[PDB]
Amino acid sequence: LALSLTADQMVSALLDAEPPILYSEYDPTRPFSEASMMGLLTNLADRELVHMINWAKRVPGFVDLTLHDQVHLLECAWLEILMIGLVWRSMEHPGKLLFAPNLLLDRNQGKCVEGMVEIFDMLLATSSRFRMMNLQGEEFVCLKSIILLNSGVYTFLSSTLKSLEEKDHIHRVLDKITDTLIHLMAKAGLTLQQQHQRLAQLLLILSHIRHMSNKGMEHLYSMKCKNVVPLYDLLLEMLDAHRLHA
Amino acid sequence: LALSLTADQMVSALLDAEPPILYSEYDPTRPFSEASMMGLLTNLADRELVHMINWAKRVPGFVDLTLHDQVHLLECAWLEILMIGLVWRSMEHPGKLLFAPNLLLDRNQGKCVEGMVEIFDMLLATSSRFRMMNLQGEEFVCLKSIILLNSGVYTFLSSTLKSLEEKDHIHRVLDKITDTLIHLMAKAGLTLQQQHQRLAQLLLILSHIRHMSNKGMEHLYSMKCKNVVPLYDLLLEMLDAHRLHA
Ligand SMILES: CC/C(=C(\c1ccc(O)cc1)c1ccc(OCCN(C)C)cc1)c1ccccc1
Ligand SMILES: CC/C(=C(\c1ccc(O)cc1)c1ccc(OCCN(C)C)cc1)c1ccccc1
Repeated sequence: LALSLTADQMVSALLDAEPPILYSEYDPTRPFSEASMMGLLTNLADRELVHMINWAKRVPGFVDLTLHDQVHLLECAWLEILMIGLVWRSMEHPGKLLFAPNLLLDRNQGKCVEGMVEIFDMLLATSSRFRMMNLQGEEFVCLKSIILLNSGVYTFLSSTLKSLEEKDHIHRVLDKITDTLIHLMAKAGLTLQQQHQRLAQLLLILSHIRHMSNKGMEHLYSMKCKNVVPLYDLLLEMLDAHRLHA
Repeated sequence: LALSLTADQMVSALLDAEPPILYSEYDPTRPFSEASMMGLLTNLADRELVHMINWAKRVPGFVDLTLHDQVHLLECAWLEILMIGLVWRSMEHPGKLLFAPNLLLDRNQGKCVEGMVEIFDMLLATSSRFRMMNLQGEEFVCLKSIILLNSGVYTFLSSTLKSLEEKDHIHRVLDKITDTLIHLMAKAGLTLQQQHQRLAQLLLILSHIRHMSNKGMEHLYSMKCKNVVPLYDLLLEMLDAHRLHA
């Protein structure tokens, strides 16, 4: 039961579920000018998605939900989740975005990546904010978890009895993550006021991540494929797994 | 000095700055089928904007900022501010959106308003959430203020000394509003844990309001005018006021 976990149990659970940092797929020995930035990012995102699924399934309370709800939450939050991870790893690289350990781009270079005319600078600003706030890994994982659960909680299908139970559960887990964040801050020696203030500062950044995701999706949709299986179905295929590999 | 205000002083200040509820402009005696929903909403929004300016100038700390920064914050947050007001007044009208006291539309009716294919339902969901949470007016005004100050704090021009001072001031005011929200909750008899949890629940709703604003702007831009003075300049004209009427 995810609702019985203690703060320390929540943090350890989340830290343990952290996905790996992937590398971009390209010939390091071959010219950089040849590669396509969007092709590289698209390929990176596609590989990260599989791992994101694995991660989501390990976020306490997520698997307690229905398959359809798990799919909806991920379809809503996937890009925000990729972006917050990106901002996090770019924290110690002022002026640059570490898309991957072998793919670090600066402002000027960004000016040439399609669909990033506005968001590159927004992402840098967010990374800078995390740096000023001295965001901790324990805090980062709670935030990423909040995004996954909060993403599409208010865009759910209907109001069936099961749907009401689902929403309630999500809000209870979210409440548990808030408690965890406060605990982490209390442990760090922050005063009560400093605790409330930091919690708020952190949650307000999530509105900026949503903004960046919306702007990114606007571009991705403006170059949408044709007869390509919908994200929903791909997520479903990956989420709707059997236990034959148990 | 807005930074010296007490919680009770902050709330009274915000409540006092509340803008009036405007009416839609149309012949109540004439057929409804004749009017254009987007024309009505556009005309309503335009009139609300002037009053929003007046309101912003009365949000503690806002006028301490530069004119250019005041304009940037409003250009980023204006639609979120209109939307949160809309959700707030539709709170006691399940299944309907009270665009104005003389303009209440239900789901089915929304299905016919351009640009609202997705956001109508999202707005209803938000109103429903506020209802379940039993959101208070004192809380609502703090939230609207947070939107105004948080909106474009991370999309500011450069990093000049003045810009760094500006950002710091905004974050200090935001911190003061957080304290105010916690105070309001403590006064309502909520426990410390219930306080942190509610603060988080309220701030997470702001990410959904940002989402709705982005979707709305997507449509508005898809029907953008030509030789029409940019929003920035209109906001500037309204904000850059003289004191000859003092
Ligand atoms: C911010 C970089 C980025 C992507 C990205 C972000 C973080 C990360 O870890 C990896 C990639 C990005 C780019 C493309 C993309 O494609 C997904 C859609 N495919 C399935 C067609 C996803 C993310 C992007 C998104 C929208 C527009 C421009 C760039
Ligand atoms: C949600 C209703 C709405 C508007 C609205 C919201 C709250 C409120 O109090 C009043 C209106 C809306 C519609 C049009 C609009 O136009 C502004 C641009 N003009 C200057 C060209 C602004 C808001 C809207 C926005 C985008 C798409 C579809 C509808």
